[PDB]
Amino acid sequence: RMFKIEAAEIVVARLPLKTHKVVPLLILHGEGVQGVAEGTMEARPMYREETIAGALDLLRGTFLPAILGQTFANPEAVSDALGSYRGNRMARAMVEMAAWDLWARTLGVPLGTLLGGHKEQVEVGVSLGIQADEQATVDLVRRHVEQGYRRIKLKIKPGWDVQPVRATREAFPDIRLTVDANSAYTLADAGRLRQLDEYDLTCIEQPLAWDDLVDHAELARRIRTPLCLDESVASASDARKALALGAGGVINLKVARVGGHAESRRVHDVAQSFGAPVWCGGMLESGIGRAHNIHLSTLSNFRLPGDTSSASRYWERDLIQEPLEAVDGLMPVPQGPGTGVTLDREFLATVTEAQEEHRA
Amino acid sequence: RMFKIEAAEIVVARLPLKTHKVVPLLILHGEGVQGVAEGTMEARPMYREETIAGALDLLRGTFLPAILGQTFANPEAVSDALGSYRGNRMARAMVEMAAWDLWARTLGVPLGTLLGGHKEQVEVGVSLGIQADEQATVDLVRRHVEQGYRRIKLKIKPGWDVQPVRATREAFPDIRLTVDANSAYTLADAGRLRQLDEYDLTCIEQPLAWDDLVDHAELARRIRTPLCLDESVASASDARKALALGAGGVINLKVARVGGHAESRRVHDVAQSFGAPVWCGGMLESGIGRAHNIHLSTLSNFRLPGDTSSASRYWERDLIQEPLEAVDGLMPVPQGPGTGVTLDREFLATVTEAQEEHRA
Amino acid sequence: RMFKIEAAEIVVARLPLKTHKVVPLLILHGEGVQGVAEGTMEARPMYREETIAGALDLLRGTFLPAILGQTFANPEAVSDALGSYRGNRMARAMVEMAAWDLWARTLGVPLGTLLGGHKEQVEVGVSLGIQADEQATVDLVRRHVEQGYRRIKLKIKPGWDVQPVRATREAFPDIRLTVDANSAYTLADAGRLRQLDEYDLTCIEQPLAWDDLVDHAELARRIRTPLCLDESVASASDARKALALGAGGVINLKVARVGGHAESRRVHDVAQSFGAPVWCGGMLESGIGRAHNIHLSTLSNFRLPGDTSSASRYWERDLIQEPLEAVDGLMPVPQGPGTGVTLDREFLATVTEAQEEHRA
Amino acid sequence: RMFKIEAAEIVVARLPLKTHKVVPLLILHGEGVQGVAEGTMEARPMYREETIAGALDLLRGTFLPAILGQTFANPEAVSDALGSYRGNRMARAMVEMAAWDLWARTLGVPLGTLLGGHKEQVEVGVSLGIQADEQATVDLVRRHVEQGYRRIKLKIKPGWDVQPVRATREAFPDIRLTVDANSAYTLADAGRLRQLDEYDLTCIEQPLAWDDLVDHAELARRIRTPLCLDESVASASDARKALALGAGGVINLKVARVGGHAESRRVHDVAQSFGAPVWCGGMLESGIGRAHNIHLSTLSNFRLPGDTSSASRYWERDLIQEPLEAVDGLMPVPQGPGTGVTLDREFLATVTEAQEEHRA
Repeated sequence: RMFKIEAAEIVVARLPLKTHKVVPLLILHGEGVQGVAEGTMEARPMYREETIAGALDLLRGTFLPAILGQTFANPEAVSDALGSYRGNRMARAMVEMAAWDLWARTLGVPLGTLLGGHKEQVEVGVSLGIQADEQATVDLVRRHVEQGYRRIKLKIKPGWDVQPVRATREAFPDIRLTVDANSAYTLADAGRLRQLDEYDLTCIEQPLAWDDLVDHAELARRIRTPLCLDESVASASDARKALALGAGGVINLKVARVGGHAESRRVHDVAQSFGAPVWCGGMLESGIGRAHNIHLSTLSNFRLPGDTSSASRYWERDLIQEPLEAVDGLMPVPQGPGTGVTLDREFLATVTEAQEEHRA
Repeated sequence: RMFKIEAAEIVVARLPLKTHKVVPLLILHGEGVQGVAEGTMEARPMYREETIAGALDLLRGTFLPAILGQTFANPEAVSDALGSYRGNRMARAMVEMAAWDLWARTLGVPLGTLLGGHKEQVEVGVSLGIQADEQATVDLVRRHVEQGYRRIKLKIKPGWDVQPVRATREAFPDIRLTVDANSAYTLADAGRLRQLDEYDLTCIEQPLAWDDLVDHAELARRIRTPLCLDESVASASDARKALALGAGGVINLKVARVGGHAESRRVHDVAQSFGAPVWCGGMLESGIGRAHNIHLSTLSNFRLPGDTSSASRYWERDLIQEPLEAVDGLMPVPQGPGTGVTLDREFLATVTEAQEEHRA
Repeated sequence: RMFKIEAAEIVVARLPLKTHKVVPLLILHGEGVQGVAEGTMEARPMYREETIAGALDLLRGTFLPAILGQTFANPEAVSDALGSYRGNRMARAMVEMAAWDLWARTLGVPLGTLLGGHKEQVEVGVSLGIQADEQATVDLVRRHVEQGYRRIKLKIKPGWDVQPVRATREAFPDIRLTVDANSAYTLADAGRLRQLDEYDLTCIEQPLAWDDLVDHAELARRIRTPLCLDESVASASDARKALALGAGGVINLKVARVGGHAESRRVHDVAQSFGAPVWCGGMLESGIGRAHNIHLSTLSNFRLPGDTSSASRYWERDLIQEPLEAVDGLMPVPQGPGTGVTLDREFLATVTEAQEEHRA
Repeated sequence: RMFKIEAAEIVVARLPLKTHKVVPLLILHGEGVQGVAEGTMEARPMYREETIAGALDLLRGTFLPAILGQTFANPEAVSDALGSYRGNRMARAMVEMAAWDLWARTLGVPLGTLLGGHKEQVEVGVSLGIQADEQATVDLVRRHVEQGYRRIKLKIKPGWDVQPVRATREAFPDIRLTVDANSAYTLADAGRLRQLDEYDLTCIEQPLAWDDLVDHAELARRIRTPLCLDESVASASDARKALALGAGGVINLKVARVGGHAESRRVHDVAQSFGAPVWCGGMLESGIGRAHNIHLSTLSNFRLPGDTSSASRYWERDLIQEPLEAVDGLMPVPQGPGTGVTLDREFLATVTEAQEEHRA
């Protein structure tokens, strides 16, 4: 049957790193269960355009009143009931993704299952920041290869790319290796990035502007290493436009950046229809976000290891009662309905900057 | 939660037209409920390449053995379990679509709801065959426009095309009007087809070879009326390819032709990502197939009316208890879990020409 | 010479329409003069992605702190000083545009003059909403053509487009006529839009998604009426990309949408280098925003009339002392340094809903 | 306020090299200040098409009478008051650039500032003529690298290209290195220039015809080293056409060749909008020209070192009172209003071939 949304809480928590990450949570209540979801927007607009002040005002002033008290058939009907407003996909994702968790919980079904996935474990990789030299780079890869991560991703920048990559591929001729070019290059760097070709990178991630496809397409003609799009694919139509333009052959898919699970599955499916793989990206999420990610990642076109590594890697103590730990580069799907994870309300209370309840 | 398929029945009915149409039914038994689906392949290969003989043989000799006694999380796992066989998409669709029905009934949710649709009714048009003349054409169109159908599809051929279109368009300058060109043309006829342009057809459906994309793309550059693809799109990647090529601006989506609901969802999603609409096509289904179609038609990119009109247009007595009648061009979604319709067992027995049961 | 920004005021006004429109003002204090600019972001994201909540938070928590107490050679140095934040171009524009005003008043030169414009007056048209019928449409158009406005923009939708255009064009066969298609169409409607071609519209404005370039380019190849881009061009490189793609032949340039005057100059220059004209769009500004717009409109590639008509069309009482009235489709450039207009402080106080002051 | 142009002097000086360079100067007088500028045309048409006899006749017979006695808002209004005449951009630049110097001086503002730049130092590189062999080439680079020039440019010709480049890159694996192909090659040399690719040149400058883009585009497809355009970009629309054609990815921007500062900023901005850098080129200018160049070069898309090296390198004694000397490859922006440099009228008098004064 249909679900009624009775109440909503916005909880903003400041979780200690391992200084702090501000974790914005939306909890939707109805049918005697509750769905939970995590904002990935930051206080300032650094990774992308949205902000917490902006997203929270939109939630409490526009999205929650649109849905509070209304009865819905599915999560897609919740999205559609917002619908008119422009951009702000992370903010909408908070509502859409909590609706998915709720929906699934009223049915007793794991989230991944409802989205059509059927993996029990998902493969995971690790992202390495810039290290001080070649051997420091190689020694850190060596460790991660040893813990059995299944893809290695290196941050690179102009002046520091060919070197860490050469040194890494020399030591590790067979590993799945990618780089994060982090929007730091221009077309003038084409001959420099082309030097990466001989090292057989799975891909180079978002080398040019965060909101561009056209130039990425031109770059992709000038070097043989595939391009991966991150910030510049924020919808299924973006993915369609990207792949048809040759802007890339790989997508770093982040569920919240694109609007939530429905639209993510759409991006996933559009990519598969070009035979391009996706992987599930990370945003330093708390157990709430991490768990949504793992559930999404059970879909079949997630054919490259995702950035959902062990929570112990980020937090001394997580917001959820369950530990999300990868072993040998496989992260198990948390058993249970919906996300299969559960807030630790008392621990949460110790780290809550602010909370509010909304009703109809 | 998870479901175990215990038994399967193949039941072939011969249903008299208002001489006859063969209806191959698959019934899957699991978890105290059942799933039912209808084959759309014919005795002979006239609409496409599959046949009843071959499809049934493939069900009993390969697909059923692969699933009987097995346990599954979702219809996706079912399809996954069928192996890497080539083609035979309508055969696969019988199992896939029955599994969706079964799955959804284990959960007590309507099928459409689980596919992401939230429409409570869907818009329908009708397809008229060739009339003896312009006036007979207009007459027949008139009866239907007076029934409130929201699209009229006229069959055409050389050199019976501009006439029935011009006659019709003159009498009804506002109605949504398509033609079905029945793969009866070539690139040589482009000039003739271009003459349709001034009559504001929504599209010309599949005028060239049934399995072609490339010539269609060439034809689309020569005339202004959008083309609509049918036989040519049997999967989400065919859809991708069609639309990237410019082979069509519209797809006629037939759930069983593409392998079933999940793949249909994807086709529909790939279209929408190109800004191409779909509609739900028909294959003279009994109420089983028809209920399946109606559910699928609730997804939001079915923005053009479906070939999904009234049961009583085709059959004095349908195989289900529920009436599926459209009023004023609107088909209501049949209520209840899964497909919302129920076999009339007694009546079905009177028209059964074969049946078998398979177990683990 | 160089200028030091000492203080900043954010003053939010609620100005009654001739119910209301919120006007966020930024006032920068330096070197004995002040600079004033008006935000064009709304309470909610309806025209675009930014919101008042998010923009103000970004001003007080990031942009103002970055500038207060600092010394600058030009508005360019100011923008440069704001960091690499993503998006939020209207927020940036408040600071950028206030800095231009401040800068120009330290020099005693009119703003337009410093941007390279030398026109003493600019041409303006108006935008009409949807009328109940053809005759009401013509009527409303008639009142404006009799005011001497040099372009008439009609809002359109399916299926209210060809009628008001044909009605209007029949009554006024000579007037410059555009439509605003309000992102309410898809590639499917191309045939419908093509029917506008024979009515010699100067352009069709943004008929597809608000953030799209690629589909627009495809649509432009299907119809002869130029397309004009609005929401889709938020910077000089977007403009480059739009025009290289063939996404439009005309850009509707909104100074704040692109991040301010310098970037507007550049957008205008990039257009002109492709032989594409621009015009100055509007966002229901008070006299502050409107004066900013008029100044910018003096540059030589604003070759099509701007959405910049009379203050008294919108407000019984504007926030500035000076009248900004157009006669016969000509808006005179308001005299004096910077923007040439002056806040009516007493009146502003009566409509102020918030204010804060920031210092070093 | 506006400026009135009262008088103009044309002074032609023969400055001793270090036999002579003919230096044509225009001095515009008004508002009690004066703006000065330097012709870059030569007695004969060698670098480009204009000549001194031609340009001076145009100045005294057409441009000065157009502007003498007239009052203007800005330099752009001065350009526009010429406007009808075709080509002759260096001649127009003399008027346009002196107007900029004047304008800025009536305001008390450095020229670069008014054009929106805010660098205090600009980076500089050195151009090397053809040397007799590899080591003579390497020994001269070594010197310049040591004086800390930030880019090295080698003249090359057929028969002498791969060799000096190989020998240079061997000795200097990391330096920013370019070549001047000086319009001396043809498409038949494509395989030969392709041999430069492995040496990671920042670019190859104007390899084919001085007035061509189309062939340069074809060449750019055949080799991986980027092309830089010099003579063939004489306007903002040229730059737009060049970059959109793939004729090059870099522009050698010479202020006078393109018409002066406004149009230069336009070329600068068009390039930036393709993410292509420009640099400021040289013409053996006297302190007058050199100073205009340095002021222009403070703009942000001048991201490659310019050819404005130390004046002591060219003249035993310069026309201006101020020394323009680069130290460690940084050239400081001369402080002061306008160009920040000042004629030495008495020294000038010693080297004047001819002078004239014009009034209204």
